[PDB]
Amino acid sequence: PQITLWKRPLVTIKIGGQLKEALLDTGADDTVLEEMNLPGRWKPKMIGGIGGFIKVRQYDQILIEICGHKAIGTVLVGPTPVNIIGRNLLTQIGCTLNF
Amino acid sequence: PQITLWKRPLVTIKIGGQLKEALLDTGADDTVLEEMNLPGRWKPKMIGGIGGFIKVRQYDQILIEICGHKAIGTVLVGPTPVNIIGRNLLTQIGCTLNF
Ligand SMILES: CC(C)C(NC(=O)[C@H](C)NC(=O)OCc1ccccc1)C(=O)N[C@@H](Cc1ccccc1)[C@@H](O)[C@H](O)[C@H](Cc1ccccc1)NC(=O)[C@@H](NC(=O)[C@H](C)NC(=O)OCc1ccccc1)C(C)C
Ligand SMILES: O=C(O)c1ccc2c(CN3CCOCC3)c[nH]c2c1
Repeated sequence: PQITLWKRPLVTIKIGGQLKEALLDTGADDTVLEEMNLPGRWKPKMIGGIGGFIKVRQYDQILIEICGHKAIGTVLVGPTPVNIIGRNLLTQIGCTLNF
Repeated sequence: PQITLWKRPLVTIKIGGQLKEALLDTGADDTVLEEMNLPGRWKPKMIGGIGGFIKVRQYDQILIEICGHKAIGTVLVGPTPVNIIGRNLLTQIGCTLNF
């Protein structure tokens, strides 16, 4: 699709059989989910943002379907009020910015 | 312009007759720039991101050009690590996501 930005660009995603929604976020290097139970052991990892820095949980090789497009990569579990799809997955679905 | 997302979607902007660089950020509701003097009155405002909240100065009706597209709107100024163009100005330049 072609998504305008008058509201937040939330899209439906599918991850481990569950439907969730998430934000297509060109300002995120990484993909970050709030709760999602991803299976097994995770690596600790730091990320930053406008407020400063926070510890999150890194899981690798995670399959998310985004609007029907399959993407496999790293997914962080962290304190975000919304699920965030970052550039690491946006690139794999062929997502571009256009004006 | 079509912009891919294998690296950060950084672009040249002009604001108060200065060239700067700033991140096209579809996950930001608002536009936040590094401290600079802008014309007219500001009001205090707080905004939230990763690692918490920061205090910014809000200016209204600021002219900004993004790759030669004029936009006029609200620009927040404060201790951001990166200049951010959010949805409030991305819609004005006709910026869309496409996959
Ligand atoms: C999600 C993060 C991984 C993302 N960070 C990155 O990609 C960073 C730079 N990469 C990174 O950490 O790489 C690893 C590394 C290791 C450490 C040192 C350096 C590098 C991020 O904070 N990116 C943001 C832009 C950014 C880029 C670089 C530096 C600083 C800011 C927005 O795209 C992204 O959309 C966030 C998502 C966000 C929303 C809400 C709170 C938590 C996360 N929006 C924002 O930070 C802004 N918020 C908003 O647009 C509206 C106002 N806020 C909001 O609704 O807040 C609600 C609220 C706040 C607090 C708690 C509860 C809810 C802001 C730019 C205006
Ligand atoms: O530039 C400043 O001197 C300045 C000083 C104070 C604030 C505040 C205080 N607030 C406003 C919103 O509610 C909570 C706290 C925000 N920006 C600010 C900027």
